[PDB]
Amino acid sequence: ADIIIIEEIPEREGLLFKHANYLVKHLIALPSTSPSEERTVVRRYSDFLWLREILLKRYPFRMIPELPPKRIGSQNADQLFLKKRRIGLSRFINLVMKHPKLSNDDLVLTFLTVRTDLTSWRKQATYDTSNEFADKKISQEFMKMWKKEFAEQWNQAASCIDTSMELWYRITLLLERHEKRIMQMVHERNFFETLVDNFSEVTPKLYPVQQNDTILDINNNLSIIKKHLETTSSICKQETEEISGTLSPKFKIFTDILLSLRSLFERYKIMAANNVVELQRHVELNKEKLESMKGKPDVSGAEYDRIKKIIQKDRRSIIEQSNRAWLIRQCILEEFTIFQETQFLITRAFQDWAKLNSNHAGLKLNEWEKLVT
Amino acid sequence: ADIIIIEEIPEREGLLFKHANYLVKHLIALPSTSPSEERTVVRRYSDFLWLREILLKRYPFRMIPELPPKRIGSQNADQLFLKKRRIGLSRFINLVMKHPKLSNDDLVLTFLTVRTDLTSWRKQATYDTSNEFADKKISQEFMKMWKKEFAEQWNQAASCIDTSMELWYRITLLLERHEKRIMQMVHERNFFETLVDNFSEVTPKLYPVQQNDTILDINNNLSIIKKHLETTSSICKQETEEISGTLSPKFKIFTDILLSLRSLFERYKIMAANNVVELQRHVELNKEKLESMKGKPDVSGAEYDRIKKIIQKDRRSIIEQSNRAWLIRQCILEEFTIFQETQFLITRAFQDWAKLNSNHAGLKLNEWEKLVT
Amino acid sequence: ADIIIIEEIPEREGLLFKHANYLVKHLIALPSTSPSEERTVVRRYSDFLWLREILLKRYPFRMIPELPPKRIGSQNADQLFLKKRRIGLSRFINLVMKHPKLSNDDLVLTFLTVRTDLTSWRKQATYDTSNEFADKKISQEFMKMWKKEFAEQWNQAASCIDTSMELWYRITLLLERHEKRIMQMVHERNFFETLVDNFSEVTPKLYPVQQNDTILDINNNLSIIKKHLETTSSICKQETEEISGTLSPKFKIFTDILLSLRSLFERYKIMAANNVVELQRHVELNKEKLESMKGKPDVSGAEYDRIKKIIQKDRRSIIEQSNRAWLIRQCILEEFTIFQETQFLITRAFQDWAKLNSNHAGLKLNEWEKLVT
Amino acid sequence: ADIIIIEEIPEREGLLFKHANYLVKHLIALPSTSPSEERTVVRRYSDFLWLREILLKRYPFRMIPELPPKRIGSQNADQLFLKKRRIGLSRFINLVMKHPKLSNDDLVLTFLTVRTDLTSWRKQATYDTSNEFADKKISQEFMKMWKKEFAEQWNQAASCIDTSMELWYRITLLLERHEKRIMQMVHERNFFETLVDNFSEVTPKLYPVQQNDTILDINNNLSIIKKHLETTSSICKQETEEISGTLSPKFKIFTDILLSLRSLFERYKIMAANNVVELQRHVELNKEKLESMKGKPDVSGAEYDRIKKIIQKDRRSIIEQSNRAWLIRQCILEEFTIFQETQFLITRAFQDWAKLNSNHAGLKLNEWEKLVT
Repeated sequence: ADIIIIEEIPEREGLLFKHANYLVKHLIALPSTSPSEERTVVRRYSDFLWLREILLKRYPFRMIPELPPKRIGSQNADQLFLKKRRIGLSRFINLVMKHPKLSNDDLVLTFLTVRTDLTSWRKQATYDTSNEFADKKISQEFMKMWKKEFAEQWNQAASCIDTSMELWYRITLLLERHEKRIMQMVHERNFFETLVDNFSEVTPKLYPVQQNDTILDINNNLSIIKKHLETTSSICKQETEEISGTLSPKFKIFTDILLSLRSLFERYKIMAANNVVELQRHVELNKEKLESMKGKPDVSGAEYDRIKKIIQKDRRSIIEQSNRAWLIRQCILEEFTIFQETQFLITRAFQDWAKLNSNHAGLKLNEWEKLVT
Repeated sequence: ADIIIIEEIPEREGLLFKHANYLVKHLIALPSTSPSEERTVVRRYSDFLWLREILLKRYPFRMIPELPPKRIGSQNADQLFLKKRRIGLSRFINLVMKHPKLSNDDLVLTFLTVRTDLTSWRKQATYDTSNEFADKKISQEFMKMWKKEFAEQWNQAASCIDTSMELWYRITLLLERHEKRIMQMVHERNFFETLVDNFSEVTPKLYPVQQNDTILDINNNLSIIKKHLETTSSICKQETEEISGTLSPKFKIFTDILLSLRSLFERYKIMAANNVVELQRHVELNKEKLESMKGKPDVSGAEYDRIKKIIQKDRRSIIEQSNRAWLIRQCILEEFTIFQETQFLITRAFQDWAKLNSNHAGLKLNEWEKLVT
Repeated sequence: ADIIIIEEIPEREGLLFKHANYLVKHLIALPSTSPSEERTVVRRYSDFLWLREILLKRYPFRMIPELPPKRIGSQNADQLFLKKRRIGLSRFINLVMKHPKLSNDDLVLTFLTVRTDLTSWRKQATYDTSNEFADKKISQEFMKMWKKEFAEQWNQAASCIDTSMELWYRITLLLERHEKRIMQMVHERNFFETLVDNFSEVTPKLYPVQQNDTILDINNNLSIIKKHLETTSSICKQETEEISGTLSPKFKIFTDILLSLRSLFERYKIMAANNVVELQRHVELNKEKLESMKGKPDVSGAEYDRIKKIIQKDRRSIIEQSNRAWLIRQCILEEFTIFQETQFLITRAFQDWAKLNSNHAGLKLNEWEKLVT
Repeated sequence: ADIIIIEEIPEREGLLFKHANYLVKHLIALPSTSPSEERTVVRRYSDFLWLREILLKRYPFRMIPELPPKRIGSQNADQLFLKKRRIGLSRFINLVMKHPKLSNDDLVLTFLTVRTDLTSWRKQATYDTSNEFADKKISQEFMKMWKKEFAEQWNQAASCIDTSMELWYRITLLLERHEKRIMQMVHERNFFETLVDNFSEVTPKLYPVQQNDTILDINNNLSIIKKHLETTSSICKQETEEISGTLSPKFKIFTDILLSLRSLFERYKIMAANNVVELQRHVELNKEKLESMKGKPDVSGAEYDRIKKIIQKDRRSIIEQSNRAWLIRQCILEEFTIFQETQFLITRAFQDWAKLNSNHAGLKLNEWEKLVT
């Protein structure tokens, strides 16, 4: 559902700043709600915050996109830190969409197909039906690879992701810098046009006309050149806006899925820390229960009942933690899936990069050789 | 005589700074001294100062190139303000050479063909033989155009030259700026290569290999891209050094002949100010001598002899100033000649500009399309 | 235990980069290990990583300082991104120390008092004794304020902390910028000294001495001024290094405790999400068990035993989750404590700021008025 | 006659640019025209160009101020390159005024006391009465010092002036840079005020009020600090505008008299080049006339009359050139006078510099120590 979020509209512009109302333009192919012709919904940045928090509460250990930068920032006045917000926002929701469990979620579509305001929804909020997977499900192969190799597998990814996140950030930064470079270049290029026009006009005043005529030939060649520079600068700017504005998402989506897996491994490490403590209790109880086999020799109902309660609560504990451990690792793999899709995504990124650079260079070469005449 | 001045050598480098000894490499076609195979002479920046001052003293109202910036500047320590000095110096002397009267001058060739030091020359300095043209020469048409149109003609050039000097300076400045731009670009391009190499290396650590192999395909594509960027940056730098270093003189020579005509019109205005005062005396004496025709009625030998001395000295004065006025205007025209050569020089400048930009763009397009594969 | 970590030493410097060995200089007042005279221990950045991870595993919902930026960064070659690492590292450990539970922890002191390498420690790692607080402890007032006002209380802090984190970051950024400003200023100030010396030396060459002597008075006044500028620039640089280098931590510590509470509320929200799901199960089971009171009318041992297992496991569940909920909120308050210490810390920050600015301005005023003479 | 030229007015502002009409505000103490109460005259930049050219034509080898930068520049659109023009213009005319011969000139006062337009003046232009000093005047000591020491004296100044011109230019540049520095500083200072206000407002939201009250004390201290920064930034800006705007001329006047003596030595070298050629003819005729003393032995009226004409015209030539040589050197000295006034001018410059820096530092110290409370 490649949906677009453009024409963000707060209450009308002034000194102040308000939290814009974003038109969620449901360009729809997913049949959760049957694919509409189009059905816009007005929703806010606060609405998308509610959205993400609810996603986080319902679906743990699943891919989750970033947020747009904060609205309670120091000074978020001008339109830049709102345009970035809308482009990011589009990327964020649409990323939610390509992801499987979210595209199938109930919460998302209700967030999509709704015409009233947030409060009426709050009446039927009722996310109590939408919470943690407490159900035991039988893995076909209860031992596929979840610790034989996958443990070290994503243990290595845990660090490689921060490394590669810095890397890819620097890379798309470099592309943005190339773009601002070329925009400065077209600036001074039009300045150059101004100069060559003034120079054409001050060639006769400096080079006699009524005596020599070739000057007219040459300061008409310079008119050829001012027109060349006009066209060259225009197509520079065209490359800037079209090419780079539509190239940047092709890069940024990788960054966002990367830091989404960052968030994921953070949540995972700090919650599977519970299984860490539980395995430490595993060894602790192994030890205390092997020392327990003194036969319980003294006739003591107190010791009997106390350590019976101990072992029984610990037994239901170990079974529930094993249930939870497998139920976690499975979702880890479910996320590894679309991460291996991001794999091919980097391919798409670099190939589009080279292609559009080639288009730009081709037009520029054609312009140059055209000028040489 | 396209002579080159490279390998400027002061006493050896240290904290201090000395006035380098410039190897004047007489790549010679002018037969003043018969065209040598090559004959280097060691000469200093001070030597070229002596040169220019002597030229100025001997030949007034003739094209004269600039000097290199000052050696008694505030801080002229590092090699930049000496390399600019040597390139400028080459331009300055070689410009002296293409100019007719200088190429025919005696002073210049002696400055060229000499093997001793400056002092022995100072012994035979003897520039008393080389001074102002005091001789009357008969203009064929004593009225060609020297005031009917040429007066206003170069009166207009007097201002157009400062205008066009600023213009052309800005233009060649813009080219230098384009060059420094592209050098910064190749800087960050090699940084980009570093990044993509690190990214290739952290793709497997983040994208499983023993499971998925396509990652090897893609991070070998990125090796293709790092090699592309290596070649692209190398040829960027090649364009920088070769193209722009050998393009800049093609521009700067126009600037130097322009400010040479600037110097010329300065000297001319401030010395023909003498003819200005002389024409004011012309009208003053016209008036006083028409009032003089009272017949000199009183019998007075004092008044007779005094106003006779007046009229006779004023008569030799008016004839000598007319001699000088025509003898000046003629040299004005002699300079207008090579200025009308600079006319075609701007043509050469812009055409070479476009051509070498086209070469660069062509190589870059070939690199891009080669990469797309 | 205001301990210092200076003279970070990797294997010797070269092209490469290694993970320095940090001398933990136990300037000790805490008697966990009795206050030593001093006892340095060599430990690495990797060692401090092991440290922090272990802290995180053992003590949840407690103040925890940041890490230094990553060692697997893109290009961390030069010494800047290692000096920042050592200053940060000192701040990080020493912050661990002022915090109560950490200062009392067993893990930390062993990390401190140890002379062998990390591996021998790994033999006696034995952090199984050091894990999650599973014990029930009786809050004196089991209802102090943990939801009547404290819920909204830190709910508001949840957002105010990101706001104030941006703010305080900008503020200490501004101070660093002021410092770099003044360093650039002392740069051009010494350039100014160079200029005025050259100007003194070229005053006589331009202002006749053998005629006029007052020039000696004035170019000795300028010697007074060059000496003034020498002293002024020196004390500028002194203010830079001393004042700002020792002022910056006074600011940064607030930023680090702020983002420590950031990390805390992150962990807390995403783990108390478990209590969120548990309270949703609370309402769900309230509902299903009120619907359950059909008397269990049909004679069915299956339904009887199944819903008996349901209610019993849910009952032990609700008691364990209430135990955990209170056991969490208590640690929340324990952290609120030192946060209310950071309160006065901002006071210390601003007062030291103003004071050292005043010292600098005072010295500068004294220098100026001293110069006026 | 410290006259001021403010409220430059072209035809009203638009896209275009016109040559403003400058109100010459005759704050008059010189009685050439008796000191008026005040008498404004409207005059243009073109009018001042006519002025300077006329001065140059009438008075050679006398101090002459610069022009304002060119009006036919490439792009002189915005008001900066007109405000600099008006400040420069004021400096230029007022410098003309402090100079003796100009203050006594007839041309200047007519340029001052005039109410019609430039054309009516052009009717009575009549500068034929105002031209070169052709009169012989008897130097009391015909040998004061004009070559015994003054020759080398200003020969040395010829180069020292370009050196010191670069120096003093760099110096006043450095002051302008200090000013722009402090303006950027007050910019970020007011940004800092914005930050500390937002920080005060987000201290309670982050630091509990209903529990802890000291936060009110501290975020009222920060109100003290925001007011401090308000006042500090305001007085920073006051120092900027008042101090530096009124300090800069105190520096620039030295630069302008310096490059005025630059122009002077240029004119002098290139016109006394005539006396150079005349002294070369002096030695040439000494030689040819000593060789002439063959007695004129052959009976030849042709040779007799020809070399008699030679010697007689050369004799009147040598007497007229000696007249001119002394008449030049005298004006050289007349200019050396006010140059030795510029001597004390540099004193005034540096002393005012130090004083106003001291005022600024004093106010800033008072503000700081006031804040410490």
